[PDB]
Amino acid sequence: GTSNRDWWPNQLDLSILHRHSSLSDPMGKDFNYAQAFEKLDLAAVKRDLHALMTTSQDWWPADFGHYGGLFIRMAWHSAGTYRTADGRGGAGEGQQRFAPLNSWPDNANLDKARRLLWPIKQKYGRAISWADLLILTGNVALESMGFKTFGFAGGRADTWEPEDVYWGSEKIWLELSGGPNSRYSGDRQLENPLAAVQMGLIYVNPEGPDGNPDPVAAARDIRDTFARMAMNDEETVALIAGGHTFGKTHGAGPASNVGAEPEAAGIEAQGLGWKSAYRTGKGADAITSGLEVTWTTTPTQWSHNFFENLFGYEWELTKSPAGAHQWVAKGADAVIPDAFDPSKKHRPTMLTTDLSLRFDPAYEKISRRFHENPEQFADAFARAWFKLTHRDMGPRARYLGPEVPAEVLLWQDPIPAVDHPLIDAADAAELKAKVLASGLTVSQLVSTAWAAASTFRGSDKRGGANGARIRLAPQKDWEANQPEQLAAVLETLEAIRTAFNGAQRGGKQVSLADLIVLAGCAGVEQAAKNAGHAVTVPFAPGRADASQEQTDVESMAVLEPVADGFRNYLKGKYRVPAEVLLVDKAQLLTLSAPEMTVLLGGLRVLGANVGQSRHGVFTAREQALTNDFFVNLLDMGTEWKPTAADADVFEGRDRATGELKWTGTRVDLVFGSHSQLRALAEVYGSADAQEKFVRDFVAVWNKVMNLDRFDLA
Amino acid sequence: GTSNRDWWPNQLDLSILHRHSSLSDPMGKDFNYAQAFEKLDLAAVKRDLHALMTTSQDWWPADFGHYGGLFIRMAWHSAGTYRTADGRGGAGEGQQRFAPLNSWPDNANLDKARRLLWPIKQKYGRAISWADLLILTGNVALESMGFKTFGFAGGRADTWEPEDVYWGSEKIWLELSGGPNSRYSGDRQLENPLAAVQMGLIYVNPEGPDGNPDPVAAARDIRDTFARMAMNDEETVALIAGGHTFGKTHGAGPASNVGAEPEAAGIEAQGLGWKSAYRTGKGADAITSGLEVTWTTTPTQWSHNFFENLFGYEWELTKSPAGAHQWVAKGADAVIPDAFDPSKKHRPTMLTTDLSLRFDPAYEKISRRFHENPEQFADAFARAWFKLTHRDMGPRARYLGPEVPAEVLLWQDPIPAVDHPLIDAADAAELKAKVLASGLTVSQLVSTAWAAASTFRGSDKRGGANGARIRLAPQKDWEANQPEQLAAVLETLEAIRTAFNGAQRGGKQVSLADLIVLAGCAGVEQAAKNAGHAVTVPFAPGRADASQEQTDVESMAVLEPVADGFRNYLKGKYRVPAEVLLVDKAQLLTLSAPEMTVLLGGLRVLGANVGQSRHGVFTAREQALTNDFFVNLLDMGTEWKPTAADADVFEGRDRATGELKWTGTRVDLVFGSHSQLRALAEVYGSADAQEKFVRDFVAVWNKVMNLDRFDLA
Ligand code: HEM
Ligand code: HEM
Ligand code: NA
Ligand code: NA
Ligand SMILES: [O]
Ligand SMILES: [O]
Repeated sequence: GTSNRDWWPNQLDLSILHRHSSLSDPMGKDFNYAQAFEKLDLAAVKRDLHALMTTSQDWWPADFGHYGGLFIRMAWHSAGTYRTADGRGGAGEGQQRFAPLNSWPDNANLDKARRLLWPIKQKYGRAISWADLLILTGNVALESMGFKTFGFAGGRADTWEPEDVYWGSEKIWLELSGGPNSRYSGDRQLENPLAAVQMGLIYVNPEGPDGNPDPVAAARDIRDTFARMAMNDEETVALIAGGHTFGKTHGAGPASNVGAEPEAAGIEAQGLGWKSAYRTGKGADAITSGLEVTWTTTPTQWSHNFFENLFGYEWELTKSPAGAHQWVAKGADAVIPDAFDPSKKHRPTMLTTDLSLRFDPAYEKISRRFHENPEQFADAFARAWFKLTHRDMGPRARYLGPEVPAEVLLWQDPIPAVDHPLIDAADAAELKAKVLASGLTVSQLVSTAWAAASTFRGSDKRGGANGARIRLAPQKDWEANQPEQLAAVLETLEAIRTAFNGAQRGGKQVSLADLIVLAGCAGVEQAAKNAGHAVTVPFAPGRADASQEQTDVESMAVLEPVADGFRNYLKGKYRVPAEVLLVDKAQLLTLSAPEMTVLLGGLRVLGANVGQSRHGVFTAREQALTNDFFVNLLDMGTEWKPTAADADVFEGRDRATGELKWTGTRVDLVFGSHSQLRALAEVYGSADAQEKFVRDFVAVWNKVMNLDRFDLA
Repeated sequence: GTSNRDWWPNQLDLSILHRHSSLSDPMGKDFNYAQAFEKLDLAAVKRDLHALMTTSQDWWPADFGHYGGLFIRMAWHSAGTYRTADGRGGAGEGQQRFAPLNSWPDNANLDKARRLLWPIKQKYGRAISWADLLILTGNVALESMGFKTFGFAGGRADTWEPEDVYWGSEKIWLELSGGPNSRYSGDRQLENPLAAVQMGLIYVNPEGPDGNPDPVAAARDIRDTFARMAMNDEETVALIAGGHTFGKTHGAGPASNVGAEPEAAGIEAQGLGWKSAYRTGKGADAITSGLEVTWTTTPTQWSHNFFENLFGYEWELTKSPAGAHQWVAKGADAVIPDAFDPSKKHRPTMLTTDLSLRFDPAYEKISRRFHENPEQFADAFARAWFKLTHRDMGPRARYLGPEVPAEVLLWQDPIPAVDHPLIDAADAAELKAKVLASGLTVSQLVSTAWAAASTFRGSDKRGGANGARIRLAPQKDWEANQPEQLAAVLETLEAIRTAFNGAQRGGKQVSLADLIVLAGCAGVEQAAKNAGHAVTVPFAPGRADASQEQTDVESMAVLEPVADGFRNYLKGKYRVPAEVLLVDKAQLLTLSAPEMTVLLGGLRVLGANVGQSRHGVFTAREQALTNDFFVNLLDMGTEWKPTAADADVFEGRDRATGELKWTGTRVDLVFGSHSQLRALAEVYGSADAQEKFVRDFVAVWNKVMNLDRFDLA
């Protein structure tokens, strides 16, 4: 059947904003996963998982009688899709069970791992999500084999359809770099937001870059991809050596024996894939990656044998039975156990990417230190495993259960506890009036609050106005935040705050994070008043102010907006049209198309544009909250044309006189062009819509202000 | 960006079930269009529409100073996508304003018509939908030009995204038949459910079949397509001749002058398309279809000139200025007015498809009768225009406003008014006990009520249990309804009914339509009791029984299910896989994926399969309402394979012994295979889910029983 996407493959796709509807969710609209999880007997689930580890099923027999290595890989892949550039991917939504991830070649045979967990899932039901269970099972695997984990938090709610993620443009699984849709350009520069070297890989190619088995070159790819998954050199070494202390790879015969991935398999496979014609097709004959490596002499026990082997031998390039490049220890004895036959032993083996840990000079130093001090290795691996598996969970307030680590980690963007009484509704009114009396304008107040709250992204639940990090490096200096303007507003607000807090009794005080939000609320109320409408904008206190010392400046860099349609802002010239980037930002903010539309139209007439640009400011009463953007956009008395100087900027002229009325960007005009957006704009531009426009704007403003408020969840 | 659809183009698309979510809708979830419409000043809207007729805008000047013809085509095209096969298309959701229909070639320049209506739409706001306004505008155009319409009902709610409709598989706009994705095969057989001869056309090619200008062959295409839009020969002749009494076609220069359709145009076009480089690009120079024909000597007034010209001249094949085939009156004088220049006149002209009305022998007789008896022509056209434009609105109960015709028409599948007291809750309890005491089984009761209620489709709101048409021709003889078994059940129910009604006072009685549904409710209650659960199933009385003479048997044929996954039924072997047909059926029933899942799993264990097939009956306690379907489907102790005798039937065998445990179809197993459906099945197959399964089943059962109950809306 030919679809709109086929006919108009470059029109904008709004369906990404309408996922996660209550229609697709089988739980009641009242279901609260956190409440279900808080009643789970987590100890009982772990005891069941522990027993599973050594209870082999004949449809996928356990290597060495222990599934631990398989489940560690499963949990690591569940997490290992994460990209810091947009916060997409990660373990937090259990997306490994859906397309495309369930059928990525790097996820081959993890369908079996997930199926092994069905009986436990079935037992505990809605009290443990698949997303939590995946991670939990990796923890229990590690515990069962003698490794002390750093802790575990539940609270990843299950999702019910695939997330819309850009995974790259290649039309061929695992395509080598340099094709017509190459994700690389220049000197092996990986395109943002990607974090893997080939379509369908988690990070890197275990044979080496584009298959070339050079551990030094491979180390470059490791370092770049891991950095794009928020991991530094020490964390990267600890993760790879830690993981590869367990289990084995599977490459017992030629890859041409392996059939269709799960999404392409026949219905009778019941969601499983990669059925293999090679001998029994499983167990001793398994083929997964094609490589056939077992790293340590005790694959079912934590040890420091990975580094003893890496540094204790020299390595020879060889081929697996499927033809994949891999390395064997020169002159070694057969000291590694076989996974099924107690009478057979094998020489130590390694992947090209394992050897990177020795042959890259900066990794070598860390690997040596971990080899000489295995307790340092164990602690680094525990911390990194925690980080990896929790990186997209959001604020610590979302962490559930009895195993949450008490240590506050800098990577969590921590928010201090509030230890004083909060402002009440009368105090909020007094502060709104003091803010308005200071002479801060609607434009300044709205722009400042927008800048602080709009860093939130629902992908990894980082950002938001909680913390007041807008006053800190690096947010205070982002160009989108207008650093000089911002500084003058913050200075005025900080004086109001000091005066209010100094006049209190009882220990009551207001955070600057709260005041910034409240002040933006006053700005929206005043704008409504300027239009003749009396509204109260909701406000919930309880944010706290984080310090510079509790803020990782480098980690914060990925939250910088380089494109923010809501402020008509674009930091440079990009390959992706600006309207596409608007919808991308709307999705990260968790907005629907109607919400996006209302919010944009309002922000335009409130003076939220960076630099005071007049683009899209289609009103003669700026700083009044009206539906003028829509009424003027939709007026067929104006004709629009792109400018000579800039094809991305348009002039609206009176059709009859030729007089210049307005200018706008693609971001503005899309609302008059795209057939679904223009239908939304028509609702808000109708004669009966001014009260609705104000109400719906106040509601979406409040939603944005509260995106990070999981303390009130 | 490579997507799941790109990698796995034949996996099933469930997003079709999650359209129309409140996410995409800018109105509140409380908005009720009927209530808004009931307050509209319809008379005021019409007076604005009358004024618009002759208010020419320079950007698309009105032919003859009057936009009536353009708006008549606009309304006709809005209605003219309707297919009786699935009830999809039609004017009832205003989908002409969205992709792909807004950009179909046959809708060229109707973007101008719709934009001329924006100021009216803006003025009245939510109180008149675009869907209603399109049709109203065509009515006002006809009235303005002298033709009295039969009536008008409001109540078409606007929609906010494109409908998922199969419009054919061709990848080229307007591709001629016989290509790699031909919609024709055999002796000019058009594939179901399609109702147009080429991709992007409303019905037929105005030059003739595949462009060949043979009016007799064209007539065959006219008759087949119009039949597939619910129109017989008399209605077809009346519509074509009635429509082409007005206005003109547009073909002033070569088609190569015409630019991108709206969905491909630049953002500056602000939703419009087909910008033309030919001279002024508009008015006297307009190019729409490429034909250049004006049918009557008074194109802005109702007349009897269409048939005077059709019969009064002989016709010669010629070409338009764009090179399109059309016909000119041999030896005629220049009697037709020009649209713009009072000093020019033209010879009468006709399309190939116009001449079909004379050269097809059956149309000739109708056309002659209409020529000789123009009052008959007028009344037929008024009735047919009403039908065309309201065909998809559903029962009469949905018709709003002061212009609804009082005459009840056969095509509306009318339901008699209820004129007696309805049964109350005590009476319902008494009838359910009598039903259960009769000896009717859970299987019979459930299967019968399912058969009655599940004929509903939300596409055109035909079907459902209202009317008791299951006891009439042709429903009582459909294979899917198990005619013999059905007859036995109905005989028992009719006896119950007779006895209950004979015992009443005060004129109370129960319809058989109600009793069918109520008896199905009793069967569901009984099934829950068989499983140990105490469940009351909601029931709403008020259905009435329609007569045979109120049931057009040929019109009812298109509701016959040839595939109904919910009864594991397929009438033959089809090119579309059965699981695709299930989701299609779920969409017509208005079900979400979780609803579809729960419903199907319950029906299987209640004995709703046609022929008492064991396919998918994964329980040892049939006729008990349990979640056994899910628990057994998801059991990894069973391995499934297709049978030797039939690749569409699967055997599930114990993995350890090889013993046969179950059989299933593709419809059954998809719930175990599709990664989103299996995630749903997992929720209902969990240990905590038995009570939820029962409750969610009763809710969806009730939903289906009430799909046609617009009397209670
Ligand atoms: C450069 C990064 C990495 C590369 C290229 C890589 C590559 C691979 C490959 C190719 C396999 C074999 C799959 C098969 O045939 O079954 C595998 C296995 C494994 N990986 Fe990694 N890996 C990397 C990092 C990680 C990390 C960070 C972890 C966990 C912390 C991990 C844990 C494991 C485990 C436990 C297995 C064994 C699975 C089994 O016993 O079934 N790896 N790895
Ligand atoms: C065999 C069926 C039909 C064919 C092939 C057909 C074809 C066409 C074409 C090709 C045009 C010219 C488009 C343009 O260049 O502007 C047109 C115009 C029109 N048709 Fe039809 N038509 C059909 C049936 C109908 C019916 C059922 C109605 C209404 C009841 C209708 C009413 C109109 C009117 C009013 C116009 C004039 C538009 C104007 O003045 O701008 N037609 N038709
Ligand atoms: Na994420
Ligand atoms: Na329809
Ligand atoms: O891995
Ligand atoms: O038409």
